Amino acid sequence: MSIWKEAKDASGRIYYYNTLTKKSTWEKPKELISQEELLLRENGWKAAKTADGKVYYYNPTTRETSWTIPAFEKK
Repeated sequence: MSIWKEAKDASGRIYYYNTLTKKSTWEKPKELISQEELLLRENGWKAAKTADGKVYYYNPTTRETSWTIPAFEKK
């Protein structure tokens, strides 16, 4: 549902904070990495990165290119 969130530290450092248990972290937990991957599949999207660490998603069926996971409303 929504157990993790993205916040900025005192120096603007990006860290993922769990509000369900009020815990803090900096590395995306597998459950947070396994969901987006599961939405990708359903529509036919893939995730990859560039030489500059640029994360880009593309659809091998329509040859589409997006710089971020397309919004997937409640199916």
